[PDB]
Amino acid sequence: MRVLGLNGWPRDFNDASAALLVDGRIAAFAEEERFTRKKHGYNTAPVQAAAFCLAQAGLTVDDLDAVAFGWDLPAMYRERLGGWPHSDSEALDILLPRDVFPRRTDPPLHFVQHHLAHAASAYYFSGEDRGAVLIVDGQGEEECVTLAHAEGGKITVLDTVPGAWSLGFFYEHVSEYTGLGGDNPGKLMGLAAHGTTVDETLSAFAFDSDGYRLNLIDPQARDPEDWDEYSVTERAWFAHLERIYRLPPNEFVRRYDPAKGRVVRDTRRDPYEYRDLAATAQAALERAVFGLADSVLARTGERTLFVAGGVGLNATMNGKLLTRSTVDKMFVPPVASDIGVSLGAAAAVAVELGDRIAPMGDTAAWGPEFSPDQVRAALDRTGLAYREPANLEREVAALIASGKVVGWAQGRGEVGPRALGQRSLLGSAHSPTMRDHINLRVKDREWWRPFAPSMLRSVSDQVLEVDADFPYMIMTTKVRAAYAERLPSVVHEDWSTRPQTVTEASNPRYHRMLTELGDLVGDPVCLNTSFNDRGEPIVSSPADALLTFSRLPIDALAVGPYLVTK
Ligand SMILES: NC(=O)OP(=O)(O)OC[C@H]1O[C@@H](n2cnc3c(N)ncnc32)[C@H](O)[C@@H]1O
Ligand SMILES: [Fe+2]
Repeated sequence: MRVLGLNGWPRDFNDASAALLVDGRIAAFAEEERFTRKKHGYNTAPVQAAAFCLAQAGLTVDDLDAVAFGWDLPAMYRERLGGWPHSDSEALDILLPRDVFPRRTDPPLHFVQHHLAHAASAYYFSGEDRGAVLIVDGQGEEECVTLAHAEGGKITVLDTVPGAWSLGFFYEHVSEYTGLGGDNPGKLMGLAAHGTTVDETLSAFAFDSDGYRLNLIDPQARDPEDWDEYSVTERAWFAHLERIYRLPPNEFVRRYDPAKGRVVRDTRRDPYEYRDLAATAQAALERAVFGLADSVLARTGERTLFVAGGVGLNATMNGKLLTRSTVDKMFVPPVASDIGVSLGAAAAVAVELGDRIAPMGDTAAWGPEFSPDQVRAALDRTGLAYREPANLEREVAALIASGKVVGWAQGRGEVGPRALGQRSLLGSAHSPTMRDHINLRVKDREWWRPFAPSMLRSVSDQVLEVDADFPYMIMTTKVRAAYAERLPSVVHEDWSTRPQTVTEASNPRYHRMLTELGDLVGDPVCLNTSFNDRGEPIVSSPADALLTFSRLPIDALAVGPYLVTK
């Protein structure tokens, strides 16, 4: 079957994306933000991403067996907004506007329960037969947590937790409270490493062997003037934090900056001042989730754990789940957040139609790619001089080994918030100055934010304490003693790291580069950070890459077979 999965809607939505499954294989998958260049894909149908998906696979909407949306939108409208006003045809016109998606007739339209979509994005793509399912996000239509059993190609829900008790919303609110912003929870995770925890309950949570209770909020609380509990939980958490924490909310400041010639947004206080709150929030999240995970594993009799929902992006937490006595194996897809419910919805429907879903297979490279002619057009367009090295991978390795920072835009764009060797900025893993250089000089981002490494899978048994694939940088682990001091820009003082392991099959070019690098500096390991300007999405097109390259003080750009230098 050919099934197009979608997320994103014009009204109060984020993380628009589209994924196309053909006979159980991912033909194409991308996030709207990569095309619009507007981060988070807010308040939009995934128009560009779905257009890309069909173009990639050489299909039109008339070739689809089904279209799937990763929320029960009709139920949300009916229960929260006073009615669902759209026929399937009218809904399709919104999701897939006819001016971009000409169609003779309407494909079958399927709405999939949000947490089922999240669950399908983990289970069906994991390459594992069965396991316990833990979904933790902000909120679906109603619930913020789902515990389920994945087995026999089926997903059976065991229990849920109502939205008012959301761990996702909690974490967003803390992030907003600290001035990092609710839209940047990844930053809160990074800040947390710098703080100390005193009381992980925050005088709000109570923990037990199956999870948590939130005494702060009535679990059945429901906003009568909305379709999720975000505002209600925001009001509760902000009042509580101000009452118990020594610092009041950080505030955003909008002022005209003469040097930039525009009004810029800043924070009133340095968010670093809130590092203890960050640490404490991370600790509460971890403890809550440890209990939920232990509980679903025990109830299902499984030792393989699937995690999805946006809280599953918390690599620090994931690392600590992996080492628990109750967990033998773990799979978290790169698209654990809402961006993955397009894929998840497509999978649930495809499975229902009798297809067998193939494993993701250690790669997230499903977005657009560009031929040498296409890259050349973007280059020629700008009039910059460039080279076509006989051995580009060897040359890039040499640049990295010397301490230079290299833009790397190769093959199909990776999907999800982390660069994985398709759209990356690369630097030395071995350099004790590279971290400060990239934060302060290249990206001009917070000094306290860490970096993480890519390495050959073929060496990771020697480098990391665990011999397993870590394809997505979604899970922390620790290095072995021989590597405790060798890799200062990407390994913390406590030996922890957030790796990508790279197989030759997953990414021949990046694998070959890392191999060359290893010949130069002993270890086929590099620093791998997102290729973007601050606050902007990862670059997608050759023109995107050249633009950001032009803006940042980096040494070179390897784009397709071409090398541009500053
Ligand atoms: N349905 C719905 O609400 O969106 P979704 O499934 O994409 O999950 C979003 C949630 O992920 C949380 N989140 C994102 N990254 C996170 C991180 N690194 N650590 C903790 N929570 C995180 C964040 O706090 C937010 O509440
Ligand atoms: Fe979600």
